Amino acid sequence: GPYTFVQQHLMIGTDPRTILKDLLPETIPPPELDDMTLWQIVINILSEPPKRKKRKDINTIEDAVKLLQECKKIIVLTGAGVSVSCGIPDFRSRDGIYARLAVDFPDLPDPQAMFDIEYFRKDPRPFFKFAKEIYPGQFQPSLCHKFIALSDKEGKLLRNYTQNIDTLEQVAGIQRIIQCHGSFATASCLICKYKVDCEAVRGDIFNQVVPRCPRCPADEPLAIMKPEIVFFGENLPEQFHRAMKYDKDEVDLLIVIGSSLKVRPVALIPSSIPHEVPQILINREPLPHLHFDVELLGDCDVIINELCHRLGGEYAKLCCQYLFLPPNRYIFHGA
Amino acid sequence: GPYTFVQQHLMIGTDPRTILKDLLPETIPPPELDDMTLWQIVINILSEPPKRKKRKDINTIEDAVKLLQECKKIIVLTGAGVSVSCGIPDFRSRDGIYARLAVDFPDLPDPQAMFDIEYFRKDPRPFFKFAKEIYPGQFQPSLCHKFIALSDKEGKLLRNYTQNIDTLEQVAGIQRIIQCHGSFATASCLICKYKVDCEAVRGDIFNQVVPRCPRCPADEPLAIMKPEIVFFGENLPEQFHRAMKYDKDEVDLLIVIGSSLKVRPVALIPSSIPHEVPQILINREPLPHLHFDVELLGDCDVIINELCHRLGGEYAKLCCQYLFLPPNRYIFHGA
Ligand SMILES: C[C@H]1CN(C)c2ccc(-c3cccc(C(F)(F)F)c3)nc2N1C(=O)Nc1cccc(-c2cnco2)c1
Ligand SMILES: C[C@H]1CN(C)c2ccc(-c3cccc(C(F)(F)F)c3)nc2N1C(=O)Nc1cccc(-c2cnco2)c1
Ligand SMILES: CS(=O)(=O)NCCC1CCN(c2ncnc3cc(C(N)=O)sc23)CC1
Ligand SMILES: CS(=O)(=O)NCCC1CCN(c2ncnc3cc(C(N)=O)sc23)CC1
Ligand SMILES: [Zn+2]
Ligand SMILES: [Zn+2]
Repeated sequence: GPYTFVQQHLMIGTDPRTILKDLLPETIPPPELDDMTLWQIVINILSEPPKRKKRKDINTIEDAVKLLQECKKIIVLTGAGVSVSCGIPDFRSRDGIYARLAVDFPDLPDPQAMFDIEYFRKDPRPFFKFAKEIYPGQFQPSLCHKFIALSDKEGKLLRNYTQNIDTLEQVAGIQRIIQCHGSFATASCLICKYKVDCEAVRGDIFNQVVPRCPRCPADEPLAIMKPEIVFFGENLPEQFHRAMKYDKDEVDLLIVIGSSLKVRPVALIPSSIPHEVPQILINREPLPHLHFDVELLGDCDVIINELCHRLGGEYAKLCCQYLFLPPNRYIFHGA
Repeated sequence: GPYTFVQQHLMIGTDPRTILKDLLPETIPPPELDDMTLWQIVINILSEPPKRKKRKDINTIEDAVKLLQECKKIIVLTGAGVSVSCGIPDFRSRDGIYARLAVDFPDLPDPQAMFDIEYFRKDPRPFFKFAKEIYPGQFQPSLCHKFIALSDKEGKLLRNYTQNIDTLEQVAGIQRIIQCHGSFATASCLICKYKVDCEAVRGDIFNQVVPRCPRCPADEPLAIMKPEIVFFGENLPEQFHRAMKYDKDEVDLLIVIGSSLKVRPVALIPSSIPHEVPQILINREPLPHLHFDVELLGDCDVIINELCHRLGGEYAKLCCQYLFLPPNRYIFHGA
């Protein structure tokens, strides 16, 4: 029911054009279109039946833990949601950086400029102020991170595709990781591409000083050490495609945790795997554009805590009240 | 999707017990039940498939005006919604009388006491203060009223079952009317049941003086002229049943305008007629417990205005921009 989604955004006063930024990436709709028209376009896209239909023999949280404890070769997709409890708000939320743009980053014109290679070459001052906010060694991994880490110890994790750049998966000790939009783990020079570790550059950044390449000529200004995050203008990591090529025909369980799935390439994964592969959702809010077999709604940690409790054994040792909506929705604390 | 309904009420902090007042009338759930349990009961009831399923060959507003201009023998159900534009808020809304109870009616214990025969016999002072607020000859009928009036002139109206007591249907000139919860049209004495017209008692009420029976002994206190509104403790008008007995097998089109359909006996009508009879909804908000073939959402007058415009002819002379949600929902101004 895309009604709820549209009505919700109609009273809030959302620009439908920015919604279409997600629904139609790599397409700029003409500026002559009025907002009443843009909204009907939005609706027309969401109301289209999804590629991958829901498996009807899979519905309950009981079904979910069964699949969890039985399945090897699991794929987990994680977004900004798994880190909010750690102290990092979604960039797109009200206490996030995009909404804080005029407050703390008046130099930046767009939210896009924060991760635009063309702006960064012009002026990297605002990126490194932000980098100090979410720098490794300031936040502890959430229960979700540790959960994923445990599944990897247990040999169940085919891959964790994460959208996060906070490198918490690193800290949590998750091995089989794929960071789609890169991470703060390393930093390369724009010029000579000399690579280095994050814990090194930490000091330079924590003291508001821009890291430059120790090997380049100091005359060079573009000699800057940039954390290997995928900026606008830059290509995706080629390992994503190499990983996804194999994974799609070996995955037997897909778990989406704490992601809106608004942003490619991760957003494409649920409809790029075999339709008989069970898909489970763990999120604060349901998704309008995709159908999942089991939908667990609320605080991601709260939900993982329940499953960990249910799975018992090793998973229970991680532990620090729902409503059932037939046939496959659950409401936990959170919305 | 009863999810939207439940989540909406969970953040607002609604007592699920008062929801169950509607979902389970004539059943008082035991007081030992905690609210988490009461909510799952609510969900369990709403998630039950409705008696009358939706006709799939009927979906659009084009389908709606076709049915409207083709059908004779039409049944229209109207609730508090058709009168809000006239100046009478829903009793259950924030500017309504139930929420104004502590402000303007501190004598009243319950909202129920306002229309409880046992309280009225104790103390009719608060009922007549309220009666002066919504008394006939203070509000003009809405576009919806006039619309229904026109359908009745045209011979299309089998019946208008209204929940309203404001008697605006009277003012609008609607003939084939059934006032399920009674109306201010007449007033009878509790004792001798001597009947009288409203425009008479107007003066007594407008001057905060209680009307008493001119024929009873003045010694009698219960000699009071009460507007023949159906109070708690009293039976429904027997004409409702007499009307519904015939109507259910002669109705070919059912229109619900401006009603939540929370309250019996009108709430029962959509599931008490043949399932092949097309049902159309005109309301500010969709209904969780019932399925309609076409759902027109927004300000009731705004919607009727569109249909009147479309129907042309006589209906257009009543006239004083939507979004389509496939396959059968429309969003107008209002929510
Ligand atoms: C409201 C209808 C008819 N109207 C309202 C339109 C008027 C204009 C456009 C339109 C024109 C130029 C460019 C675009 C653009 F796609 F947004 F770039 C849209 N699209 C639509 N409409 C669309 O449905 N457009 C549209 C555009 C792109 C994708 C889809 C679509 C709908 N379901 C799957 O894909 C639909
Ligand atoms: C949560 C389940 C099991 N639990 C949670 C319950 C625990 C207690 C009750 C219950 C006990 C006594 C009285 C009532 C009362 F019906 F509310 F009065 C409910 N009902 C339910 N439950 C119900 O589903 N109760 C219930 C009560 C009345 C109607 C329905 C129903 C569900 N679908 C159509 O009707 C369901
Ligand atoms: C979109 S791109 O390919 O050009 N790369 C540009 C940068 C992206 C980084 C990932 N994105 C996020 N967006 C919103 N919230 C969050 C919270 C995060 C966290 N705790 O790590 S990352 C994140 C998007 C931008
Ligand atoms: C429920 S009953 O059988 O015992 N009869 C008691 C009184 C009912 C009268 C009808 N009800 C309403 N409820 C909420 N809003 C409104 C707005 C109205 C209007 N403009 O006339 S009537 C109304 C309910 C109570
Ligand atoms: Zn260099
Ligand atoms: Zn009398």
